[PDB]
Amino acid sequence: TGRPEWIWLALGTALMGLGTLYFLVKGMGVSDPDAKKFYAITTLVPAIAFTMYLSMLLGYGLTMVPFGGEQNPIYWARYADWLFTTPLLLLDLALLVDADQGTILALVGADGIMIGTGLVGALTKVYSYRFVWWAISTAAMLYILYVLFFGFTSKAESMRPEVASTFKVLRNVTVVLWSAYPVVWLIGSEGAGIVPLNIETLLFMVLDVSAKVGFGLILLRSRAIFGE
Amino acid sequence: TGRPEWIWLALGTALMGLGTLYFLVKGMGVSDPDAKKFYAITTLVPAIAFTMYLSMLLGYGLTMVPFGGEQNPIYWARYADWLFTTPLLLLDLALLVDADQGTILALVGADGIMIGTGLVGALTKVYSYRFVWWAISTAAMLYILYVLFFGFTSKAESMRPEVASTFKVLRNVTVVLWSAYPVVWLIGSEGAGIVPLNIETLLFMVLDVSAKVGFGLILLRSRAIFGE
Amino acid sequence: TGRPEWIWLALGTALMGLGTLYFLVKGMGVSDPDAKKFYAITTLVPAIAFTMYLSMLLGYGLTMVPFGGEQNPIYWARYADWLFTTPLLLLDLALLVDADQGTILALVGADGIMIGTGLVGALTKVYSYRFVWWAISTAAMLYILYVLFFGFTSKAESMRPEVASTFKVLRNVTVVLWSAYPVVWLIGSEGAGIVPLNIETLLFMVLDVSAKVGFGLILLRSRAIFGE
Ligand SMILES: CC(C)CCC[C@@H](C)CCC[C@@H](C)CCC[C@@H](C)CCOC[C@@H](COP(=O)([O-])OC[C@H](O)COP(=O)([O-])O)OCC[C@H](C)CCC[C@H](C)CCC[C@H](C)CCCC(C)C
Ligand SMILES: CC(C)CCC[C@@H](C)CCC[C@@H](C)CCC[C@@H](C)CCOC[C@@H](COP(=O)([O-])OC[C@H](O)COP(=O)([O-])O)OCC[C@H](C)CCC[C@H](C)CCC[C@H](C)CCCC(C)C
Ligand SMILES: CC(C)CCC[C@@H](C)CCC[C@@H](C)CCC[C@@H](C)CCOC[C@@H](COP(=O)([O-])OC[C@H](O)COP(=O)([O-])O)OCC[C@H](C)CCC[C@H](C)CCC[C@H](C)CCCC(C)C
Ligand SMILES: CC(C)CCC[C@@H](C)CCC[C@@H](C)CCC[C@@H](C)CCOC[C@@H](COP(=O)(O)O)OCC[C@H](C)CCC[C@H](C)CCC[C@H](C)CCCC(C)C
Ligand SMILES: CC(C)CCC[C@@H](C)CCC[C@@H](C)CCC[C@@H](C)CCOC[C@@H](CO)OCC[C@H](C)CCC[C@H](C)CCC[C@H](C)CCCC(C)C
Ligand SMILES: CC(C)CCC[C@@H](C)CCC[C@@H](C)CCC[C@@H](C)CCOC[C@@H](CO)OCC[C@H](C)CCC[C@H](C)CCC[C@H](C)CCCC(C)C
Ligand SMILES: CC(C)CCC[C@@H](C)CCC[C@@H](C)CCC[C@@H](C)CCOC[C@@H](CO)OCC[C@H](C)CCC[C@H](C)CCC[C@H](C)CCCC(C)C
Ligand SMILES: CCCCCCCCS[C@@H]1O[C@H](CO)[C@@H](O)[C@H](O)[C@H]1O
Ligand SMILES: CCCCCCCCS[C@@H]1O[C@H](CO)[C@@H](O)[C@H](O)[C@H]1O
Ligand SMILES: CCCCCCCCS[C@@H]1O[C@H](CO)[C@@H](O)[C@H](O)[C@H]1O
Repeated sequence: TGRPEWIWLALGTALMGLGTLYFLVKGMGVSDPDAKKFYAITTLVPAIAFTMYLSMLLGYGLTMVPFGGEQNPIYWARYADWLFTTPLLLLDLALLVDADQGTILALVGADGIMIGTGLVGALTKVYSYRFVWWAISTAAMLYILYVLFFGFTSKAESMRPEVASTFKVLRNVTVVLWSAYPVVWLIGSEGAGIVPLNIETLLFMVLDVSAKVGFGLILLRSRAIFGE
Repeated sequence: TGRPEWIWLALGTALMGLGTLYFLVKGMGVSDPDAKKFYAITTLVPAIAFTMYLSMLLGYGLTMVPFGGEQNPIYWARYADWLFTTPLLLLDLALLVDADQGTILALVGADGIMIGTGLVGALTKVYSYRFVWWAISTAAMLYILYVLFFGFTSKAESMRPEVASTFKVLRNVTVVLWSAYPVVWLIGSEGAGIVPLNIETLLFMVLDVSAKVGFGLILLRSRAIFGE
Repeated sequence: TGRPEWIWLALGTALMGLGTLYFLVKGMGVSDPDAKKFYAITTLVPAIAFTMYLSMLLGYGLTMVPFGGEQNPIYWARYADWLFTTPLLLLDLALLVDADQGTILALVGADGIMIGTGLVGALTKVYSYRFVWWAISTAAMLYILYVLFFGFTSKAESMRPEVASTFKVLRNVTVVLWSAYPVVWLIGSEGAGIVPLNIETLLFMVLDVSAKVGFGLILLRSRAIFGE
């Protein structure tokens, strides 16, 4: 069913909307052309998350998928949200470290595959097949995290200390936060229903707010976004 | 029902196809690398609109959405059309004024949110919820128009007189034309059915032709597209 | 029905996965910033094709479309695959010849129209209307092939012999391979069912493997990807 978890959806909606408003206000007085790019990328993340959480709260972002001999509530809007927000987050990191175009395309492509296959897995009717998609999606995520942890760090070391240190924090946060998603998916009602949809939703909400507002706070409050 | 308004859909389809053919022919003899970008962006707009209007005329682009205790005809293809055409129009304006990358991303993102939420609103089954989406979409549009009217104009003033004057005309046309969409939506069968689907369709057709052919005519017939 | 052709879907899935793994391994030791872009673009093509063929094999990528007085199996995942892979292939060619941004946008836009209308045609319930979409899609393809054969070749001649010769081979392969798709569509169960779904699927599989692995082999094994 899709009703008890409504509270986490409303809180999520509220936190994304507030985070968006905050980034918007904070970015009005900025003139630095570089920081300006960071504000545009980072402000869009929670703006999108706001619309997606609201769709889940209202019901539009919820669908029913049969599997395991039953109709299961699946929040497809979670994926529509991630489809656009994760590439943006990747872009933030890429700009901070001045990543090559080829590597950015590789990451965005891997990221689209990660979310796309995750969504296919969420809407798959054959229970067993859902885990095949989960595995492929997780493999794509690991590829991304690998490149971000090893490739970008080396790139970050060529920057001034402020950029390098802020990237390190965002990098660590990213590896931990992102890795948590496939685990929650696996234990929740979408994979092995070890935890109820109610707790599943709360966990994804905490993760999303941390990734779509927390990440942005750390970045936009640092001096690293200023090119100088 | 979806039959009486067929005439506006056929006229729309014909006007978009002709506008596409015209821009195509007109752009063949162009060598200026800058003008060339304007032709590619501007010619794609009605080409896309052509396929979308044709889908609406044939029926593919029409769906039924229950709300208000009835099954209502909703032309989702109108939105699929706008999803790709509005960002292109924004790109035309951006190139004309040499807008920063961060501002272009902000606009395109706001634009995707505008159309995306508008579509969610059009497919929402709870009558009352439809207006919440309309409001969010309108807020995103106002953000875009604000940046285009104030931000781009200042940017346009740094260009030669021909570019500045052509931008001013396109700017004024854009603010007036775009603002008309949420009003038509609000009075039509998608919001408060004050006007029938028949007139609703005709109004959107006039607006679309003006925006996807009229805008292009003003731009491609001006010398502003030449960088020199 | 969607069962006998399963073998071509499994072979396709296997070949795309292997081609992806091969490109991945082959690209690990590359440092040339230019070649690196080619590897990212080219490796993503079969990675995407892998997920799409797997969805068709598992059943997710298969839908039923009524027309001709019957429910017909339609592999929509074929189109979802092409939607992302063809623009990438176009990008490979564009980078090899250093095509202008306006021409790249024109091609990608024409390409999205080509696949999008092809998909609309595949999901159209009115038999006769399916061919209208096929014609529009084919017209867009011809536009693309025209620009690739005449426009890019001239651009390729300004490059060193290795780039020019490799482009010529990729160009010829592209014109022949791509042109084959609308023909297979036309003779298969999606258009005039002259050939059964079983052979239709096998033919598209041979074409896809040739285009998503064969094309990449020719490119990534050449010295043309090195800018120097
Ligand atoms: C069933 C399977 C067949 C299907 C697979 C599932 C699949 C869907 C999931 C995988 C995701 C996949 C789609 C991703 C596509 C990636 C592709 C586009 C990549 C193209 O490649 C782009 C480069 C970017 O490199 P750069 O950053 O520009 O480096 C520059 C220079 O080296 C300096 O670096 P410095 O800063 O550190 O000093 O990838 C980075 C280069 C790295 C240096 C090398 C990385 C190597 C990889 C981590 C190992 C790859 C795995 C192996 C082939 C085998 C394992 C298979 C697994 C299925 C068990
Ligand atoms: C319920 C709500 C929480 C949810 C909100 C609904 C939401 C879905 C709709 C809003 C759309 C939103 C998604 C848009 C995202 C925008 C974000 C990406 C922007 C990032 O920011 C990008 C910059 C681009 O700036 P620049 O052009 O490069 O300027 C350079 C220099 O200043 C010279 O300029 P010159 O040429 O004129 O001289 O935005 C331009 C900077 C401008 C100068 C300043 C603009 C300020 C705004 C107009 C005011 C913003 C509104 C306020 C926060 C509060 C109102 C809230 C409303 C809900 C009532
Ligand atoms: C029912 C109909 C109304 C609907 C139509 C169906 C439609 C959906 C299918 C068509 C696809 C359409 C959407 C494509 C949009 C294209 C548009 C964005 C193009 C904008 O234009 C971009 C340019 C790119 O040019 P460049 O490469 O940068 O060249 C630079 C310089 O010239 C040096 O060149 P060098 O290297 O060779 O030396 O297009 C290349 C310029 C070329 C040089 C000139 C090409 C001309 C065309 C081949 C002819 C166009 C056709 C005619 C208008 C009429 C036929 C209509 C048909 C329906 C029968
Ligand atoms: C939807 C589809 C239908 C619409 C397609 C659009 C198309 C009709 C218009 C194409 C227009 C452009 C060529 C515009 C003119 C450009 C001018 C500079 C003139 C040059 O035109 C020469 C070449 C292109 O070379 P360049 O552009 O690099 O120079 O045309 C290439 C000419 C080629 C060689 C001929 C065209 C071949 C057609 C496909 C076959 C026609 C049938 C023949 C009668 C059969 C011949 C076979 C015999 C051997 C049995
Ligand atoms: C240059 C680079 C930036 C490009 C990198 C390519 C990278 C984006 C690709 C990841 C690809 C893919 C593995 C993920 C897509 C799977 C998706 C088709 C499945 C959706 O499920 C559709 C079902 C649901 O009932 O209906 C079936 C209904 C219809 C018959 C299906 C029609 C589907 C269309 C093809 C739309 C697909 C939507 C994509 C998810 C949007 C990607 C946006 C991107 C720009 C971030
Ligand atoms: C770098 C920048 C250019 C990026 C900027 C990000 C900006 C594009 C985002 C706007 C985001 C969003 C608010 C709008 C999307 C809402 C959409 C999910 C709702 C569609 O409704 C789907 C329902 C209909 O029955 O079915 C449910 C069916 C399936 C279960 C749903 C699967 C949906 C997929 C996630 C596809 C979404 C399609 C997008 C509309 C395409 C955007 C293209 C863009 C490149 C212009
Ligand atoms: C700068 C440049 C790169 C941009 C160039 C623009 C170029 C991409 C556009 C080609 C446009 C168009 C002709 C093709 C789209 C047709 C598509 C809407 C039809 C899908 O059919 C949807 C039906 C199926 O049951 O459901 C109806 C269900 C819902 C009510 C429909 C909501 C649909 C959304 C609008 C999503 C459309 C998905 C696109 C196919 C994705 C394009 C990705 C691109 C980045 C490669
Ligand atoms: C007597 C046996 C009756 C079996 C009926 C089952 C038809 C199942 S289709 C199934 O749909 C999912 C969601 O679309 C895809 O994820 C799967 O891959 C695909 O296989
Ligand atoms: C006795 C009461 C029975 C109520 C049944 C109503 C289920 C309504 S779902 C509804 O679907 C729309 C379109 O998907 C979304 O836009 C809305 O937000 C969502 O709420
Ligand atoms: C007595 C006559 C009853 C006729 C019922 C037919 C309704 C057909 S809708 C049809 O759906 C397709 C797929 O969506 C679109 O491709 C077509 O363009 C559109 O026309």
